[PDB]
Amino acid sequence: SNKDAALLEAARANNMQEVSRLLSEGADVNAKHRLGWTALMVAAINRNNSVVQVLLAAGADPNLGSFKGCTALHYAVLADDYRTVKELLDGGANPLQRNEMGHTPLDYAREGEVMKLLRTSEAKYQEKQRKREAEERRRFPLEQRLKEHIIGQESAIATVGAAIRRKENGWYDEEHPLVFLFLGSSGIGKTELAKQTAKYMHKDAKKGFIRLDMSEFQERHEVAKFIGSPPGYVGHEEGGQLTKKLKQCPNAVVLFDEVDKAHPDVLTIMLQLFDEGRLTDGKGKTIDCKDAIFIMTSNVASDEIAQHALQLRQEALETISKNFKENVIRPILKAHFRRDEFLGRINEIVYFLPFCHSELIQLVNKELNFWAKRAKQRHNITLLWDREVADVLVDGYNVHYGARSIKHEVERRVVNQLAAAYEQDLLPGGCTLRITVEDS
Amino acid sequence: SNKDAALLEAARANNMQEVSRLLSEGADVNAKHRLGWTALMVAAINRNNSVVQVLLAAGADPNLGSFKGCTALHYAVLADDYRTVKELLDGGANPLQRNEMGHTPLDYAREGEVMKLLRTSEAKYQEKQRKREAEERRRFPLEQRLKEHIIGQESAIATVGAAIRRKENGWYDEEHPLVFLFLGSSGIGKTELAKQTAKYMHKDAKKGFIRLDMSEFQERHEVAKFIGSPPGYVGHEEGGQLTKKLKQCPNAVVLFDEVDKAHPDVLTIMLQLFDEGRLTDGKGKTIDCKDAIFIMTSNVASDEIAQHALQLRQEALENFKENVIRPILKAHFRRDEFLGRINEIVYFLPFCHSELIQLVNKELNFWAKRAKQRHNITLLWDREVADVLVDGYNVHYGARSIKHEVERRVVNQLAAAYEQDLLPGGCTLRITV
Amino acid sequence: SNKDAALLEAARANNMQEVSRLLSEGADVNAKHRLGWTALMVAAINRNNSVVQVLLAAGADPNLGSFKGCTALHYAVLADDYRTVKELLDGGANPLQRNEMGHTPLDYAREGEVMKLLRTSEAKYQEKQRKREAEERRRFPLEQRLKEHIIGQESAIATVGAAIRRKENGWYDEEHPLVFLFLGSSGIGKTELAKQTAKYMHKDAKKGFIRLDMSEFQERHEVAKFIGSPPGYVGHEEGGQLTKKLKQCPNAVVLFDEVDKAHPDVLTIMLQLFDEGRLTDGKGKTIDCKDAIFIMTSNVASDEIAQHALQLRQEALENFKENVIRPILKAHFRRDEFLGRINEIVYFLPFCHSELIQLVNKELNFWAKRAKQRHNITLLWDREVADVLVDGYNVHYGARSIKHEVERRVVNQLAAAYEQDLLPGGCTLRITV
Ligand SMILES: Nc1ncnc2c1ncn2[C@@H]1O[C@H](COP(=O)(O)OP(=O)(O)OP(O)(O)=S)[C@@H](O)[C@H]1O
Ligand SMILES: Nc1ncnc2c1ncn2[C@@H]1O[C@H](COP(=O)(O)OP(=O)(O)O)[C@@H](O)[C@H]1O
Ligand SMILES: [Mg+2]
Repeated sequence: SNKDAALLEAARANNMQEVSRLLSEGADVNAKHRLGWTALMVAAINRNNSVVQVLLAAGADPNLGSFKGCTALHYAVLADDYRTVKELLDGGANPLQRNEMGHTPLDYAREGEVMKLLRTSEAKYQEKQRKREAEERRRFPLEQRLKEHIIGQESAIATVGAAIRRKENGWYDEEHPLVFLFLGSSGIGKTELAKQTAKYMHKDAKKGFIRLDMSEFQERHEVAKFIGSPPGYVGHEEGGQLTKKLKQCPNAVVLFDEVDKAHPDVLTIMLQLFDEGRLTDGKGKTIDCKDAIFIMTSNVASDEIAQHALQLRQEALETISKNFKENVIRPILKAHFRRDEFLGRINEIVYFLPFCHSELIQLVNKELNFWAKRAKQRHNITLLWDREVADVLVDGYNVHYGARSIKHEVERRVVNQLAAAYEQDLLPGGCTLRITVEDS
Repeated sequence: SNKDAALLEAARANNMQEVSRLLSEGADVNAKHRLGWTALMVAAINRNNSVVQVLLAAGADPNLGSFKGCTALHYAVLADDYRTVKELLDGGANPLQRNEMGHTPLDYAREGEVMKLLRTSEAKYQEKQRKREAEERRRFPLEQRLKEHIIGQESAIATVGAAIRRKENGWYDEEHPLVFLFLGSSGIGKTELAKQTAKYMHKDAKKGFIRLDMSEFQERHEVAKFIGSPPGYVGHEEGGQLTKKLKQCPNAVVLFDEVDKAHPDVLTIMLQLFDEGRLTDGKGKTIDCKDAIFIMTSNVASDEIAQHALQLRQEALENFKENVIRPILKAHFRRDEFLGRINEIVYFLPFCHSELIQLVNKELNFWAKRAKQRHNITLLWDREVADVLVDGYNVHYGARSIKHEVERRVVNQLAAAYEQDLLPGGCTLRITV
Repeated sequence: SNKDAALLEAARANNMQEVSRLLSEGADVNAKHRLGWTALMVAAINRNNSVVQVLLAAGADPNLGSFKGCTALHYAVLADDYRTVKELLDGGANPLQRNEMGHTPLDYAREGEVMKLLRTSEAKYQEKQRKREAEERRRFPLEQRLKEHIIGQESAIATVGAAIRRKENGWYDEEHPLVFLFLGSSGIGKTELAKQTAKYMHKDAKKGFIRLDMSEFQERHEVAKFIGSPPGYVGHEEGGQLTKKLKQCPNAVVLFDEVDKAHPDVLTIMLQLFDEGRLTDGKGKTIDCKDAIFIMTSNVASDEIAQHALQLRQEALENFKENVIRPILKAHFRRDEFLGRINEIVYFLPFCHSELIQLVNKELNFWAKRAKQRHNITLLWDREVADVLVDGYNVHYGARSIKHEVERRVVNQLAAAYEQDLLPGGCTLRITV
């Protein structure tokens, strides 16, 4: 504890020797004084450029929070010393950091070298971040990330990626959220695509992905879950759940899984959300989510979508459907979703088509790779197969389930055999299996 | 208040006599000083090994939470004293516990004895966890207990054991919960089998088993009873039966009795739950049930199984390609989702004569061993009277029916004799009726 | 604190004047010193027999808890003063109570009169226990006990007595809760039998009785009353109506006064009462009901007995047990859970002419003795007046009909006569109609 006080006193007195001795002895570089200032901070206010430099080289943090709450950069600007401001900025100081009073390094000092340094640091940071992010996106676009997991559905991936890129590059109106409606048969990756998109946007934030299941909303009064009860009713003080989640992460990705299962008057609450990204809870607080992304998944027109997809498979063949027939898909949606204004607010309608033979083979290969890696990681068993296995597994495909049919087929026909053999201790650790078309 | 302050001062001053006197008087061992540290904490920072020893022996907690938020172990490490750290760890201190600033004892530990001791404690905890897992794996197979407590239903026992073992050994996507559909006549061990399974996995916890009878869930408004009402509606505070119980034990075993009677909108929530393993209560709290086990029971095809009896009376009385059960079930549900998601289908067969006499022998043995008027024990039941008790065939009502049968002409006579003081020392049950 | 310290010092020094002054001033007789010894304790260890006497006369407790945890009896016995030990025991001190170290006063006692006195007190306690056991044994036959205050319903009384004996004698599924369903019209002794049973079984005052009207329990009141509004719910009435009383008497006789009016939610939560009991309280407490007695009642089956009268006319007076198995009850209350778990069903028969006239006679006797100027009571033609009263036979809602008959045809006439000053003494009755 004495080391921190000694370092603070040395920094206040501009004692280079004492500051260096304390730092080399393990003294807290960001030591805090009882008055609320640190060694780097009091060095900054006292125009101790050398002390500030040595403290920064020792690991001083200039962004740590009357001048109460003013950081090291704030005090450097207060002294109107440009050398200290430049050194702190080179050390990672934020030129726009704020104190308890809200003052910033860009306000304390008069126009001059300090302002120039702060502005240049801010501009260079912003430009570097912009260029780096753009280059990263170019190098590894969203489409490749989705293709890592999603198989087929090229049109849907292209549409979603185009919309997302248009949003990220700033070429989007901020007055209206972006809304998607995923349509297609069951078990073809709609909610999977939504999950992948949410992960891409908010990879390191669970709060960034808000999931709803509209099976849990199959009656009119279920709207009270979204915004909570009005004043004087049970649960009022709680407030809306969806409103809470949106307030936590305004730019999150909201997924209304199986929206078709909602009562139609539950969708009415979505009008303001989809138009202006505005929603009011039971307490009257209004949530602004203009930059959020809304995804709705349903299979309302599944049969018609499959029939259309046959168009590609109806070709004389001597892949991409124009799908102007959406004019006759609209009546189905209107019949289910009874309000035209609801559909009008949807930016894009994404159609997922049934898998082709090659896509089915790819799915089977994906499943067998997953199982092989699981076996290697768990029991250290190598697992291998040929075309005959993929084709035999595909032959058991069911249209009504898609990827789920493939999963069940692989599990039943192959995984059961691996489990039975393992339980019989016929699989020594490190051994290799070929599935030599093990059938019938 | 004076006792706590005196204990804190004595611990800070390494005064064994004062600390011992305060502990004997009844001073709080975990007393907290106004500066944020306890007596154990200050004894630790001051390298008061003996004070730490006496405090821990009296019940001091070293895991209680600049050095703000530092625990007793944190303070001992900060003092770089091996003795205090060792004593606190022996008292249950966690070497990886984080203070309010996110610094663990390992972080504060300088390389040397303290670091090695903290790593040794961490290794001890990890090895204890690994040994617990190894014992859990190596313990008796579930099928053993099933056979111990279940009579007959060998096919069901084998299927359930195989499924559970496969799940345990991997070989099963953990992203989706196991879903079982139990078919067959009622009162033949379905619920007993589920309880035993719940016993295998949660022998030490009753909460591991949950029941719902879908005779409660036959109309649209009963969906709100399943997962809670919306906020501002009747019963919102209750939050629904299913979620209220699952939130206590996500990896429990859930038994849905007579899913046939479930209203379609309830069938929709169950299928959603099975597919995802994810459910929201009415209060907005979400529950993850990926590793849970869901068991559905019904008698939709009980008659077909009983009459066909493709194993009972035909192959084994303890694949048959019972291909009619699939269309029978399809006729009763949304076959696309309902039957697609089911992981396994388990058949229960009616009891046989051998199973019935085994059950009667087990009931008579339960009555005989529990004879608290001990000296009348060895009231031995010969053989043929147990066969006559089986001859009161009540399989329609299930095993408990046979239990009642036995109790009637096996317990009433014992109670009458005892009340009459007629039969000290016990007797053979011999022949009656 | 000053009064407590002064009283403790006076007791230590055997200062009778100071002790009396402090006691008269309101000083805590059981004042406890910071070292763990009270005024009575220090008076006892110092052989201050007079101080102990005056403290006990003032309400000192000699059972108040290394001598840590030692009672005043322990200290008096340690001092080896016969008078002090005798005085403390006279106040209720237990000669076998253990201190925090597990040492009883007998262990501290030295050979002499102290041994004899402590053993005499222990023998007194043992004799009290044996006397209670003998009284409970003499309570049998419980059928006579009930008949002392009940008329008719011999079959139900005998059934209840036999069940009680079986459970006591180990001839019952004691692991499972004990539950009766009582069936018949209203006002035919159901509540009267439940109350008499509670009065007899429980020592006195029916402290262990718990009766509730399930008609007030609905979806808006189920948890708020049955479980009792738990914390965080609308209302804080934890326990509410049932489990607030079960906290004291786990083996309560608990009456539910109409399951026909009980809500499905409360009938489901009542499923906890069976299996193991352990019904959840609003405070979270659960009571093992394996020993409890539950008495559900209903009038929905009231016709099953009254419409026949064979269960009454053909029960060895001059029909069969479960003539029809749960005729209406299974369809109404979901026998699978609610009634399947009920151990026994008790029928209640319509009152006979002899029973009705006996009720009339007892009520008339009560009114006669209830008279303040009993000299005017002659009860001439009391039997004939009862014959007239029974004309309004109880066939509507129970014995309350006969009570109203008596009130109308007797009490009003007597009140009118008294108002007319026609009741000087030695007054006969009057035969109306
Ligand atoms: N196109 C796909 N490519 C690779 N995996 C897929 C694909 N589609 C689905 N899957 C996988 O198969 C499962 C199906 O999940 P979903 O994506 O959610 O199905 P779904 O289309 O969204 O439709 P529902 O809700 O049954 S209507 C997931 O396990 C996916 O991981
Ligand atoms: N070995 C056994 N086999 C079958 N049932 C048993 C066995 N032991 C006890 N039982 C009884 O079987 C019942 C188990 O639940 P059960 O009634 O058979 O399922 P369900 O009612 O849904 O058809 C219990 O009442 C239990 O007492
Ligand atoms: Mg989906």
